[PDB]
Amino acid sequence: MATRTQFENSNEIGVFSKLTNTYCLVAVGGSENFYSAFEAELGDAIPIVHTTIAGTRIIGRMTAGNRRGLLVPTQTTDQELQHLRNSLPDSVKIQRVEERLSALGNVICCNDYVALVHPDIDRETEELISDVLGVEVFRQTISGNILVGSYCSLSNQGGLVHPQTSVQDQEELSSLLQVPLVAGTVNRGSSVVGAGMVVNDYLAVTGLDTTAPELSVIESIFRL
Repeated sequence: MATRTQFENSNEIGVFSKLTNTYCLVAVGGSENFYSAFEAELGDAIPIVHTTIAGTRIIGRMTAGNRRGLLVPTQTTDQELQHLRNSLPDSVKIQRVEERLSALGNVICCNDYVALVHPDIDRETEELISDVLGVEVFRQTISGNILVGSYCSLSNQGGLVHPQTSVQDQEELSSLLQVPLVAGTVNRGSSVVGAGMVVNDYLAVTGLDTTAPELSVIESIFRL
């Protein structure tokens, strides 16, 4: 199903958490109400790894990844890396990526099949991403924004993009990502759907402020 929560009084779940079909990463200093949001519906199903990335707790924006792999900034400390390798299943590759366009989580948007990347990314890096995530990579912009991972929430079921994305881009993006895409908002009007919620094939966690209509579109498009 789809639930609501907050990290402190923030609705931007996508900033403090990273969810895939095989694992869940959450910021180290969260409250029980926040952690439960996941523990309560993920149970002993998939690993819920508490962590910091480069010393920060905005792990959702600092990383990108799917079931097969996780990409972390160069500044990820060896301690955080060792802790990740130990907690996450062996089938997932953890690779440091050196890109300075923005935080990995804003530059990359993916599911287990396709990934959109900042349009200014270099070729070497775009191949590394495809390689580690074992996915097809395409440089794109969602409604003009270069921070694709910030304006697009994606699973293997469906996806949500910037509310102003034209129908033409939605149709083209649907085809490209192989999932139904719909322009929408999260957390009561926010167009930053990528940072406002986390989602995978069986669960979607968004902020307490997400309206009824917005939650309806979510459980409908992600098929929850």
